[PDB]
This record gives sequence, structure tokens and C-alpha cells, in this order.
Amino acid sequence: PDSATGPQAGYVAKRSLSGTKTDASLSEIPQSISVITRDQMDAQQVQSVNEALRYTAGVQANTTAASQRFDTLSIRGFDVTTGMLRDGLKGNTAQAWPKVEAYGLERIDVLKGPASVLFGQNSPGGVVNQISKRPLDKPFHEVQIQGGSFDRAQGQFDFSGPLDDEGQFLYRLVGLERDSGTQFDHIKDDKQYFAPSFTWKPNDDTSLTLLADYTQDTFGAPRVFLPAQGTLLGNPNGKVRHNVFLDEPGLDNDRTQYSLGYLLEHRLNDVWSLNSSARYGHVNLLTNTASGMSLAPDLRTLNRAAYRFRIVGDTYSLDNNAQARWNLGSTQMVSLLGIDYRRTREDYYLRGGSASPIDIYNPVHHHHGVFDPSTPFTNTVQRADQVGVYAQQQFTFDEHWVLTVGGRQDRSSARTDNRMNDSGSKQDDEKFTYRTGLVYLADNGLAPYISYSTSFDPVLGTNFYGTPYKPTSAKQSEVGVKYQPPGIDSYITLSLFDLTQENVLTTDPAQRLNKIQTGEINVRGIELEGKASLARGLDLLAALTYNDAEVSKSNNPLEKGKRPTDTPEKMASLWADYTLPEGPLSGLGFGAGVRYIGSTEADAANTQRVPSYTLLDAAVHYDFDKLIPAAKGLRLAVNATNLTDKHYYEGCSLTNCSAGYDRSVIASLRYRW
Repeated sequence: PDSATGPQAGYVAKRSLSGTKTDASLSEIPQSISVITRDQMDAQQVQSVNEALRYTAGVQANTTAASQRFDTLSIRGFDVTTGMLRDGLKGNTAQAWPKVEAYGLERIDVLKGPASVLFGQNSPGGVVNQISKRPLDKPFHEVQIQGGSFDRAQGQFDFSGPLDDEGQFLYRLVGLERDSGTQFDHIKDDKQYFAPSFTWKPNDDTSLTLLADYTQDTFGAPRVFLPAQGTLLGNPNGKVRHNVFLDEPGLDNDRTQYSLGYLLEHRLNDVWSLNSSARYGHVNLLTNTASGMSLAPDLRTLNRAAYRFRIVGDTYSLDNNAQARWNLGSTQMVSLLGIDYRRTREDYYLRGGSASPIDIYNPVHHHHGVFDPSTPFTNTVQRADQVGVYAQQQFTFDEHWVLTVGGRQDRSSARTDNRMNDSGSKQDDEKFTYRTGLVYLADNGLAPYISYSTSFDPVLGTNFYGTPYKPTSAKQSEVGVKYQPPGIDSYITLSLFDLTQENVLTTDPAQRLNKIQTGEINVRGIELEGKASLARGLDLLAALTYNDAEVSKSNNPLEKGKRPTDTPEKMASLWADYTLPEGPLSGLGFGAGVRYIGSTEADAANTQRVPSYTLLDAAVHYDFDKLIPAAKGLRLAVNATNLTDKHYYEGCSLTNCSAGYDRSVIASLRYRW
């Protein structure tokens, strides 16, 4: 076997624990599941989780250029920031979200559709499962340095191997530091990251891995205001520089985070296995901003305001399970029972004040100008206790049919108290979730599945007549066929699905200051997606996505509601990398990819379209080895995003647009021994 976790060459992963909480071939999994191999992440020099999801079907990379604080992305229509996982553990509070330095990962698993079945509360979208780099059993050493666009300068390392002669002791030090500017003025893109790790494996029964890390980054403010009137729409004052800086320079916009955790598997015999994961995770986010409120009557002056807010959150996440592999018939059984705590605390506060308005065309900033961010606003400490019990059984009937069944009970509780006025408030929810799925594994490699699963996310806080909101729910059907070609290293997935979210907060007609749970979002789509690492070291990928989205202000099947904002009908993408294997220029390589994103709708009402766009990507790269043999192990790699520098809008409201990624270059020198 290949590992469901450990490293691998090629673009084509063959198995994952993400879809099933057990070691499973991709065809065995009754959902639709994607694995982004490390290698691919490198042949594209990707630099952030969100950026590496750009070539995945039914997944869309909504984090904007100007504000890079989070890996904000969307699976099958829904934002999945409550769907993020590191090593199968959530590490996120209501407001405290974490950002994982993509260098630190060994692969990304993406499970499309509702998965509360295994992971508890979650967005309808799916789970992004960020699998950490873990201590390797044979030495491996990598240093690389890079430069590139916007005065970029970055250094990093990755060291592994045994400490002893058995491989009873294994380490891994990983580190990266970066000083970069970004296509905009006075916006930095800085990181520092270090992650020690350690695997003690006495024998083959017990295997315990230790996982620490500290990540300190800087980025720009959030809610970058660029007006529509001037970009997408007309403005009588003329077009606006798509990349204008309209906040104030030199304000604190950063965050520390760190975590320590362990992963322990342990065999008991031939049938029983116990499993435990848990991690402490801190996140200390700070933002100072002078963000744009609105454009004054003259369509030229931006009124603004001062804000400071520190969000601090601490996570204790813990997941224990036990697994059994027997046979009653000549029919292989796989059983699974588990428990799943989380406890969180989040320490919030917001402070407001005034901000000199600034001009859209002639921006001007200066200090000794007004910025006073001290009026208390909100101020919180919010504790949660989450617990799930889950189980699931898989049946493999005489080596061909995989039937998969499972469910989860969940308790979610959330004690929020106002330091502003010395009141407490408490919310308490429960839901059963579940999944049914059948797969037939044909001999010719084809493998059709059907399945149904549910999902739920709480809605925190109290409505208007002072009653707590209800959790949102999601149900999904999927037919789909996955494929393994005769004997080539390749994987194609075709999936068709209908996915629906219920109790979506709509604005109440009776009381214009109230939200009622009347709303449906419905999304039916197709996702064709394939990867191959071919015969002679050419790699490949394609991902197509058609999505029918329909917002339903309230259940009425003679409606025909509208598309939601910023959601594409089509998104396709392609990529090939290629290293020359012999002959004169042995070691020289090229890489190209085309990414496509379709029209969106600006306004809830669907009267205003936001331009489609296609972007090209490129790479040359050279391994010295043949040329200077004494420099064996060295690598020059140059990569371009948006090669042709199309200046596009990421998304538009009717108020404002988002500046798309202008052409960016990363060049690097990498050395290995």
C-alpha cells in the first residue's frame, strides 16, 4: 500500500482517511473526494492553502488579493470556513480562524458535500483537511531561497529522518520566513513559521506523533473598499486605479498563532485498533483600520472610520475512536465508534472612532490627519463545549459492493458574556447527522456510487423577540462514477449532485429589523475532474464545474428564485508540468495552466453581471545535476500567476469590487541532499 497520510511522488493520491475516518481507497469512499498531492503544490510553487485549491472542481478560491488574512474559499457554493481541518481537527472559534502555512502541509484532502456525519458541525460545503508534514523514516534535507514580484524575499527549510538505527525515533524541523510587498501600496505579505515534530514508534503496534508549531504573519486590513462606481459601473470622475490604497499606511495588521498536539494510533490485535488525536491551538489576531463606510454624494470622497479589534482564541480539540475489521460472511466488515470533544474560548473586542475622509482619485495620507479608534463597542468572552458520538459501518460484499452507513449525535453549547454591561447569555443545540452510500467497484476500474448525507451549523445569537436562532441544515444526493484507467497512474471523477441548505437567515417582511429562518439555498451541479502523472514524467490536470444555484427567499415551488451573489455558473481549469528526462537539455522543464471563472451576479436581484475571466500560469525550471554535476540536487524554478496580467475583479457587490491578482512571479533556488 501507499500511505493515506505520508508523502508520495506523483499527482495522483490513491487513498485517504478524510472521507471515512479510516484507511480507504478513493473509490471506496461514497462521497466525492479530492487529494492535492504535495508534489503538485511544489510544481506550482503555491504559497497558501487557498491558492492551491485553484485547480479543484466544485471548489473556488475566493480569498481576494488585497486582504489575505484567511484562506477564504467555497465548496459547491458554500463558504467552508467552519469546514477547515488540520489533521482532522477543527481549530476555530466563532471569530478566531486560523491560517495554515502551506509549506507545513504534506497534502490537502477535500471532501465535497455535507460531512457532519464524521466531523460534527460544518458548512454544507465540505471539509478542507490540511494534513501536516510529519517526521519521515529516511533522511531528507531541503533548503530553498526565493525572490520575485513586489520585492519578495523568502527563505525556508525542511529536515527529516531517523535519530536512531531502528527508526524508533524520528524528527522534523520545518521553517519559513518571508518579507514581501503585494501588488498594492502599504500592504505587506509577511510570515515566519517553524514546526518541530517527532514520531516515536516502539514497534508496529504503537505509533505516536508529536506536533507543534508557531506562525507569525502580517497582511493588510479587511474590508478593502474599492467602489463599483468607477470600476464595474461608470463614474463621472473617470475610472479608478483598480489597486488604489484607500486605508491608512503604517497600521497594525497582524497575528501570532501556535499549537501543540499529538496523534496516536495503536494496534490491539487483528481486529481492534484504538485511535487518538488532540491539539491545543492559540490565535491572536489584531487589526487596525480606517475602512471605507461609503462614497459621499459627489462619487469621489470616501467617508471612513477608525477601528481596532483584537480577537484571541484558544482551542482544545480531541477525537478518539476505535475500529474493528472482521468478517461474518465472505464479506469484509469495517466498524467504527468514536467520541469528539472540542472546548473553545474567544476573547473579542472592538473600538471605533473617526477618520479623515480620503479622495478616490487623489489619495493623501499624513500623521502628526485624524484617526482615533477608542470608543468601546462590543467586548466579549465566549466559551463553547462541543461533543459528538459517531459511528459507522462499511460492508464489502464478496469484494465488489461497498455499502457505507453511519450517524453522529452532537451537542453544541456556547456561553457568551458581555463585558460591556455584565450580562451573560447561553445557547444550546443538538442534531443527528448521517450518511448512506453504495459503491460498485467494477473490474475495468470504473466505480459508480450513489449516496445521501446531511449536515448542520449552529446560528449563534438571539433574534429580535429575544429567542435564539435555529441551526441551519443541509441534505445532499449524489450519483457519480470514479475511475482508475487500465494500469496508468491516473484518476478521473465524474460527480452529479443536488445539495440544499435550510433555515438560511432571511430578512423578515413583518418586522424589517428581524431575521427569520425561512430561506433555502439549492445547488445542483456536475464536477468532472482528473489527475495523471504520466509514463515519462509529464503531469496533468483538469477540473470542470457546472453549478445551478438558486436562492429561495422562502419555500415556494412556483417561485424560480435568483442566483446568489458571486457564484459562477461555470469554472474550468487545466495544468501540465513536464521535466525533460534525457538528451541535451536533461533536467529542463516547463509548466502551464489555464484557470477559468464565469460570470457572476452582483446584486441579490440579478440585474448586474460581473465579467468572466481567464488567467494563464507558467513555469520553467531546471535541475542542474547533468550540467554541473558537483551541484547535484540544486533547482532553479520560476513561476508566473496571471502571466498576461489581466486586470480583473474578484467579485462585485453593487457597492464595491475586489481587485483581482495582478501578474505575480516567484523565483526560487532549491537545494537537496
